Amino acid sequence: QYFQFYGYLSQQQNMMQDYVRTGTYQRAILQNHTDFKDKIVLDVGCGSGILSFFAAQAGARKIYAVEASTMAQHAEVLVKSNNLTDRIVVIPGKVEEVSLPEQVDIIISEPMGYMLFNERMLESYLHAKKYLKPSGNMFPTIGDVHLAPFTDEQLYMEQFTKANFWYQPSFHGVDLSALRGAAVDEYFRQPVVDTFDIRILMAKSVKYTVNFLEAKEGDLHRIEIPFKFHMLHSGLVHGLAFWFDVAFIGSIMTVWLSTAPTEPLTHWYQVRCLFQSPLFAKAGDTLSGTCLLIANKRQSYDISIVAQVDQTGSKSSNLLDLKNPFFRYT
Amino acid sequence: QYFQFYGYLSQQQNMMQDYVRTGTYQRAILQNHTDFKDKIVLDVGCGSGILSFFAAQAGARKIYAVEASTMAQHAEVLVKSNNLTDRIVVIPGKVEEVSLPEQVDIIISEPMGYMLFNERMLESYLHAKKYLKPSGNMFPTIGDVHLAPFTDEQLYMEQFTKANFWYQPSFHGVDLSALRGAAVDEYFRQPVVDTFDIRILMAKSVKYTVNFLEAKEGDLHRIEIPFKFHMLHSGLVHGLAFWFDVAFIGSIMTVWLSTAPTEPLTHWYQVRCLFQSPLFAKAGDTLSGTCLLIANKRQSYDISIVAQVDQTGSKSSNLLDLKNPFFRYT
Amino acid sequence: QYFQFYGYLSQQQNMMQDYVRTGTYQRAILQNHTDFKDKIVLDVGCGSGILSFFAAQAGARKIYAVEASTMAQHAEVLVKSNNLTDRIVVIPGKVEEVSLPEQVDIIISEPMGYMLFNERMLESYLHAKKYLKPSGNMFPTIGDVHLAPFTDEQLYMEQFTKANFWYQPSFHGVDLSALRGAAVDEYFRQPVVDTFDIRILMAKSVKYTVNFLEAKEGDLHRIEIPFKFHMLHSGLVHGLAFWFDVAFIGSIMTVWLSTAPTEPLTHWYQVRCLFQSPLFAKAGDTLSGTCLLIANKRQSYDISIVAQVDQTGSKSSNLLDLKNPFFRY
Amino acid sequence: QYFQFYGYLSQQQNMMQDYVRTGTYQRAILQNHTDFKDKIVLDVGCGSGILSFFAAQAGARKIYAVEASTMAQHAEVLVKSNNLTDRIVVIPGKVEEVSLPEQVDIIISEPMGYMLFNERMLESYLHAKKYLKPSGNMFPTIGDVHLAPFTDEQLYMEQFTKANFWYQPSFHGVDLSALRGAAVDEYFRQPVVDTFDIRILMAKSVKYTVNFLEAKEGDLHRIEIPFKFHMLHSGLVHGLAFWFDVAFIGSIMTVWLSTAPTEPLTHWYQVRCLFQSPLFAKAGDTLSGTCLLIANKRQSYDISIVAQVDQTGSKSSNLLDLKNPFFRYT
Amino acid sequence: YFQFYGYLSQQQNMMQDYVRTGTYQRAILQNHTDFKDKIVLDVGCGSGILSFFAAQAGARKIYAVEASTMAQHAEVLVKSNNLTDRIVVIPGKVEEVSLPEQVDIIISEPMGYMLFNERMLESYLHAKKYLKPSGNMFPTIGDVHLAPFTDEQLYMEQFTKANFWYQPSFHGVDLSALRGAAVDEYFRQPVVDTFDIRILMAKSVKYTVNFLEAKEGDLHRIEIPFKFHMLHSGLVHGLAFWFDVAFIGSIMTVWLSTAPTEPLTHWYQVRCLFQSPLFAKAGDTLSGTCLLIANKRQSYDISIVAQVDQTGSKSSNLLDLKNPFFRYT
Amino acid sequence: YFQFYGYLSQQQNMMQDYVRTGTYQRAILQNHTDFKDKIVLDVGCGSGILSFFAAQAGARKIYAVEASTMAQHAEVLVKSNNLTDRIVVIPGKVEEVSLPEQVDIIISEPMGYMLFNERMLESYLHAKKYLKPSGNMFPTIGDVHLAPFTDEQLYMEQFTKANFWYQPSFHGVDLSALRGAAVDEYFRQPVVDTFDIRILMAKSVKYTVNFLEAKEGDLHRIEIPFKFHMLHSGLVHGLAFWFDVAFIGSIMTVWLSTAPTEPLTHWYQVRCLFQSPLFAKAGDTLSGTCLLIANKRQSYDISIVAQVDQTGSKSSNLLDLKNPFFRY
Ligand SMILES: Nc1ncnc2c1ncn2[C@@H]1O[C@H](C[C@H](CC[C@H](N)C(=O)NCCc2ccc(O)cc2)CNCc2ccccc2)[C@@H](O)[C@H]1O
Repeated sequence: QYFQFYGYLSQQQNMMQDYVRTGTYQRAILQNHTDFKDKIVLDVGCGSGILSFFAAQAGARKIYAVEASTMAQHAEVLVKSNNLTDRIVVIPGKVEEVSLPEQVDIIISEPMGYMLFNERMLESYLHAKKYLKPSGNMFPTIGDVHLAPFTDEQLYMEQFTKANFWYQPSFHGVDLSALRGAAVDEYFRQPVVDTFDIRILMAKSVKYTVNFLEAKEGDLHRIEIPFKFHMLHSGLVHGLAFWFDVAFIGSIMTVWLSTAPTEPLTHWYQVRCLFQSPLFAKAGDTLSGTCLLIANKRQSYDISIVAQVDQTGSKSSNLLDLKNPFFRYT
Repeated sequence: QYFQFYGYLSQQQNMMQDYVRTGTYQRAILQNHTDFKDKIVLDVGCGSGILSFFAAQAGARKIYAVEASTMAQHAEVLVKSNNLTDRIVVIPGKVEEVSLPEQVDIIISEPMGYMLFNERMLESYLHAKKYLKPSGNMFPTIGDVHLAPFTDEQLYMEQFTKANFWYQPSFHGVDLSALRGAAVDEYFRQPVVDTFDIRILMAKSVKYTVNFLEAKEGDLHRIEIPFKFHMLHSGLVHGLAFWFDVAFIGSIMTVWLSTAPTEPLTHWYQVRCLFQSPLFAKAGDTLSGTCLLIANKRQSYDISIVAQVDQTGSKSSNLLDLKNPFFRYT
Repeated sequence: QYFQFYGYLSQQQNMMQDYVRTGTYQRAILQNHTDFKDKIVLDVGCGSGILSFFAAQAGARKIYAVEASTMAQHAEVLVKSNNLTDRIVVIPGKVEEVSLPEQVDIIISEPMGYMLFNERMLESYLHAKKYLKPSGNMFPTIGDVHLAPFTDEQLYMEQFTKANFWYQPSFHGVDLSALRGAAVDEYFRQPVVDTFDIRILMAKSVKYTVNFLEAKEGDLHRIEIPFKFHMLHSGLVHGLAFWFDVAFIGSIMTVWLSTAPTEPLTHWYQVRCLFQSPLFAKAGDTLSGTCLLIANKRQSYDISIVAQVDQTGSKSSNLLDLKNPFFRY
Repeated sequence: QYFQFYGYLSQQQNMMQDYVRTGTYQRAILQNHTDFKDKIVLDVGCGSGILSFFAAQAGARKIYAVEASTMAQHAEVLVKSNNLTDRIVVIPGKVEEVSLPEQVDIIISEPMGYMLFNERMLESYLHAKKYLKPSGNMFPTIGDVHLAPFTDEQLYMEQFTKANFWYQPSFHGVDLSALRGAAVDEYFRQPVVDTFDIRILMAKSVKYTVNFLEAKEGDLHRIEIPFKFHMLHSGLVHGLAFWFDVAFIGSIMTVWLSTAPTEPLTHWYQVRCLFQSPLFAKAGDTLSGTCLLIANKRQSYDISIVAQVDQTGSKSSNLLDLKNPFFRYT
Repeated sequence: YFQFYGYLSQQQNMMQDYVRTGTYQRAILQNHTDFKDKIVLDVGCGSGILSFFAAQAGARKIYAVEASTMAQHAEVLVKSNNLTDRIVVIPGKVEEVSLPEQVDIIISEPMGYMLFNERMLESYLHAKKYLKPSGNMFPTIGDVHLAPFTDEQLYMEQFTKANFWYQPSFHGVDLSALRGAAVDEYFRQPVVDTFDIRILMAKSVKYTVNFLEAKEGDLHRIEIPFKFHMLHSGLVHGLAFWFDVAFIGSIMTVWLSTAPTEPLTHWYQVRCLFQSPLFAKAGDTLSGTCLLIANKRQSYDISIVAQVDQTGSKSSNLLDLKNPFFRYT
Repeated sequence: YFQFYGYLSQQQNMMQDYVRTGTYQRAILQNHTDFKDKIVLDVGCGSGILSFFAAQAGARKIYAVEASTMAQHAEVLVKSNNLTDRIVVIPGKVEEVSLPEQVDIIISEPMGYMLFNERMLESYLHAKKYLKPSGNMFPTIGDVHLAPFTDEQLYMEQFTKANFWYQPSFHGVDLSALRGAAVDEYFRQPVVDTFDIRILMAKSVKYTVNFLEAKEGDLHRIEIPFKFHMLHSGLVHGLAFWFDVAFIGSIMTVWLSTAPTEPLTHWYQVRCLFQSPLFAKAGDTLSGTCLLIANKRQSYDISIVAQVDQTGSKSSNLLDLKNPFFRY
């Protein structure tokens, strides 16, 4: 069901129209030509092949382009029509289940999901290091998740407006009221995907770093992100906002791709997890806690956020379902 | 304070734009020309004087046009510009307080309000019979208020949609939830003024008649309307719908002005009093009870509607303030 | 995985907002009170349980409300909070797998999908007849699929315009052109879910009836619909439009729920399947061919349409995937 | 019986949906926490109590929340349900008549009406300084009215289109013409409440400041606003536009709430006073005069505007009734 | 006028009056002996439709005359329908062209608004120079009807529109001085639309023209006296006009009526408003004259003078039939 | 021809374009030193609105020429606004009357659909025989803009609307022989209405007429070359037209635009279809010419020809601007 989605050219078209992402990848690869020139490359989850073509443009000798959806057939068509069949080898299948005839010098991929970790494609990316030669590189090389507390009364009250549909005593004779709390909980469990004005942020971001050269596939099963924010503004904290940056650390240039709200919009937007019970904070208070991601059987994570205002002892605890994201952007 | 808003020509313009009303009054008067020809007329609440002009067109000898608001000054200007100062005498003040130099053959007025009785102007109209000669007439002569049970899921649910604004636990940090019930109650206490399709009615209307020629002021202080509806459709009864007809019973013809939902729309629309607890009825059931209007000090009535489905014993008891209608029409 | 979608109250809220559908069902049930009064009822795929509450309003003795998704848990909460545990028993699971304690007098459901047959829920509905007493009834009792030829130059050309991205000869140094034909093919294979003005229909519709009391589950594995349209307007025929009507044939009255473009809009909208290549026809001409639906493993059908103008003999076909509809509304 | 309509939760809900207003008040209070922390506070015309709740969020020891309408009963319910009985005391009645057992450190209120002064609530706000310590503050602290000449052909001509309803010689046989000029005068006497594009303003605004810490209740009975505009565009001046800003001058930050047409729209919109006789001005001309506001018994003001182009001597004098605004925004 | 008639989009619009076309067909077909083997002149044939009806009734020769370039399209239609032996299209004005042969019957649709507009009836009468002794004419006679009406909404509309000019500063310009002239202009326009018969205040009066007897010159000055017996009281806002024609064949008489009690035609009905309305009591008498004088622009200058005999109130009105207001929507 | 302009109802309708009226008033009032104590000529004044604006800017004297019986209403307005000294109404066509004084500036609204319809620009230019060598014209220049568009619905309507003519037995008559001619007729109608800018497939090309420099005879034959760089792939169904004018004063230049990106005016925009649509890919070039030849009926015969340069594919049409189709 995950991979069927990706078999449609309508879907590929949509994915290729992120010009920030595509330009940044092309630059990371082309400006680090000595990391590709005459090298063996693995492209994990190539779709229609775009990153593999960039690797070929940078002079790679062979690129193994692995794709688990029927999009592999279309990649094969483009490889031939662009006269690169000697240089890009399309491999249908999951990177966990295919065979490479050869170890590689560098792995390239776009494994980032919403909040960095959605899709659990980072685990596939890390799994693929079994094909990596000693002292081989990975593009992207490291990933930083950023989180910061926000206030947004409008977003917060939206959840109740929607749930209150159920708070009526005679819907064609039926009293729906008993489901209102369940509706509220469900909406608050959905991470909210859209952008926002940076003015809603109440403290400087905290980060959590994954070095993909060092990290092990298993490490991503249980991710514990601690935080201690020093509040720069007084107000109601309605949740945490998330974005991420990744770096392509080449031998010539380090290139960054950012999905920060201070940067041009990408197809990852930003993500906000709401607290059903908001926390009041004054300037100078400290908002501490932990965000815990546990991998689930649906290409996703269960999210647990507990935060407290240290100076008052008010706590808020929040469970979210990263497999039911709410796409709010317009 | 009550008559202030009637002093404005913008408001007079709006009232004159009901062409169903204006045209029906003109027909009733002109077609009953022998009821006006060389007679003395009293116009109760003449506004800018339009009904008095109609009486004049039908050949009245003299018309005393009584007006409580500053609109009286504007009527006097129209009378003069229409070269009728000899035949229409504008008397500023309440019909209960002014003096007429003589008795009249016929009284004409537009005393009907929402649900017929709102404004308590019917009492002013009846009071004015102290000026009426024996066997004089009144136009309108009788009025029939009709009530029928309706179903309307959208209108009913709208009340909770609006009250649920208060059902939120952190409106800028404030828990508003405790006011939800009071907000619901307030909305249901407002009779709804708008129109509707006749297919929402669930039984044939019951009526209650006032003969303006025989009735006295005292009969309008406590208005008791029993009802027994034979339900023609099964479903949820959300309230009673109200409209009214008046007849101008002249010597030549009887002309009706109807505000029913089967008839062209007037500025009275129709009125619906909702039940906060709807009643389930099957076709063939009997919905019985009492609509009781008690006159109050704000030119209106305290409404009490008590209804029950006889076969099931489910009951609904409802209090409404006709002083504060919700104008819903768009 | 399929049923996970249905477990969300947001989705249920969206579904409940089809007031044409809900009001018609309530009417069908309440006006046919003798088909429910003191009867045993099966509600197939009850969601939050609304149809079951209607059967209870009509006086049913006992209603078994079967729901495959976790929405069953919410249905249960509503039955308890509405003081109806006496009369409605919620059974979590598919209707094909659960056990009921007794046979029933009437089955009620909303098994219709896009183009009537999508979801293959009609099969689950027919399957539920193993619980039905002899001379028991079903609500809906019959369903008619309707098809008619349409002209819509905007819709047809969109299929190519949407593929324009693929013409790029240098998308960051990559020629995408070789995939443009495939993008176009893919788009043409999507049935189009939206509504339209009836002025685009070039002939009175042809129908196909499924009688839910007579039909067997297996009859819906291969559905063959022939047509011969008599054209009432001249023009280009870009494809076939589909909608459906169901009838609740009660002892007291027959109530119809229609999704025709002449009736108020429902959450099923209407569906249009394009021909690869449009066909010209003049008023008075006839258009004939067949529509074949074959059930697949993804809760849907492969649709084959072949049609021709009888006079000129212009031929067009298409093979569409009802599992990948385009929601154009 | 001015306060009747404020006792309705439906009215309170409408008022509470001005999010610019609510957010700006909360920010002003929370960022100036030291002006509230452990202090005594008076809230004048608290309605449902929202500002009192913000003052409690900022750490106030005791808040006296005064409210003249039956909304006072609903505030008391919110105080109980938000667990603040020990800190917020609701006092039903007019601030001019109630007893307070204690002097206060700060007064908070939303006394502003259309054109700043409508409602005459500013007088009540100033009246309440009898409770304010000499060291105390008021939120808001100052208010600035801004006025500027505008051109708007469509607005100007609409008044005549409306009045021309009366310019007809046989409305069911009646010549209505003699009322046309009175209708025109009536429409021009109504200040227009709605918004507009700033491109209609023909000169930079002039302002008139009221310092709520300095002013006396009595200074608001007669308000004389002199103006002199240096015209920046040639054209016809159809009247004066008005808006207002208030500043909350805290010991920590000064926060502004603006109702300017360059700013996000509030429930005060902007107000335009039309000239029945427009004034022609060239760029570089000076348009001078006075706007005089005289308080009246209807909780409003009689407005007099006298304007001249200094270079040509072309004059315009206009009288308006702020008690009868026309709400044009749709 | 003839430029306008040259367009096929205009022809299409003209041909879509089904009441008119059907009635002309029944008149011609049902009087088949009036046509069977006869010589026909068709005055102003357009694309030729009436000539085709005459052929269908078995006429031997039909001379179809048309002044616009639509005559070229009529020629095409005749050839394509293989009727060149029996229908001869002659391009030009019937006044000026040549016919080889005298004819048994003339057919035409010479009726305009209020019957007389276009003055095409003078071309129809002029054509009789080609008519044999004992020849016929379809239509044979025409009746115009007039009746007083009351319509507050229509009346007041004229002032609402004219009151645009009643303002003292339209971008600095006082427009007021033109309000009276605008009012007069609107009241000079006959109003083309339909209405409910309940607005009529007296039984109609009629004026008849016998096309067999009448000469071209009889229509330069048309004087229509009237005396109405007012059946209802109210304000008389003007006169409503309509017409009937009869086709008097030897087998049957067929009527085409444009009355407000009859199915709508493309002529609708016409109302001439009175700027000063007249108050009438039931039983009063409204008398006066409607006078039509021919003008250079294919039309008439209209004068209506009316008074209520019992009160002496008079209303005098001038109208321009060359600038009708098409109000029908 | 001018008869329909004689009616106040038609003048009311024209006065309701507030974008037009406001822009002209701004042009004039902001350039007050161009009018102050000057002599002005107003070509086709109608009820006289622009002449009043020149008066507001302080003009000494304004000659307002009007060819229809609207001239009588203008003189009424002039007199009622107490301006009979300053504004002189001259009934007649400006080409058929003499004026008593040279002028410092000519004001007019000579633009028609596609800028040129009505041929009133020739009248505007003709009036330059009274303009002093140093004088100005308001508007001073006019740019007609064209761009290729895609609109399959508009294309198909030309055929659909002719379906009436297919019928082989309309009351026993076969109409089929006329359907072709019916289609050709609809095709020759330029289409007046508005549309979404998203239908445009390339950036516009312009053709400028400078009113200070042009001669009347220059407008008898107008050739407009174009080369479009296509920004989108797909079918080109025709060319869209609109126009801008500039009032180039000594103080400010004010533009009045009828573009589909601007608020709608009573000129709307105009579209002319090709008989057959052309396919082009993004990056292709679409080149051709629009040729306008003035005709006897105050209009133009329009010839449009286009080709895709990379493929040699061609279409064209010949349109009649005297018979536009008002679609809006
Ligand atoms: N002297 C007084 N003493 C006590 N109690 C008073 C006094 N004067 C006014 N009270 C009360 O005070 C309240 C009005 C407060 C202020 C209303 C404010 N001036 C406003 O929005 N004016 C524009 C809307 C409008 C109003 C009237 C009108 O004719 C036209 C337009 C509400 N503040 C607190 C607040 C803040 C945010 C959200 C909601 C509320 C009412 O409840 C009055 O009963």
